[PDB]
Amino acid sequence: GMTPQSDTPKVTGLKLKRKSRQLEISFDNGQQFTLSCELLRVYSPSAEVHGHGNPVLVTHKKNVNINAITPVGNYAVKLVFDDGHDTGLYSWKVLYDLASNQVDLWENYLARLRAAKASREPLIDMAVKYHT
Repeated sequence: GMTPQSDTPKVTGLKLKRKSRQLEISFDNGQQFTLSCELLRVYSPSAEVHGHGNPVLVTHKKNVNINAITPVGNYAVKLVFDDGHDTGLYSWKVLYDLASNQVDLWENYLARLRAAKASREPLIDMAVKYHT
């Protein structure tokens, strides 16, 4: 159906935790979350589509990290990857859309991986939940 008006909140905090390969976000509305650096790079806002499409089917990474944050257009950030990818872009919508679905859309990779015969690089996490 018709698209939204991009009335998303605007990010007013960004923090890292290389300890556990994660990144933290705050908005100016009284919300925060944390996302996996693995998820960030697989679930790019485009990859090898056409500019603006869904991303490709990707494997885990090994021990990705962030090396800098640099804003763009006052409304998005570059999140330069020490794994060797200093060129990507993150609009505020995208990061919330990941965060609010960071479970179902993660389960996606573990499933499609095996149906796809792709790789499985070293990826540990420690924040697992088991409800519903």
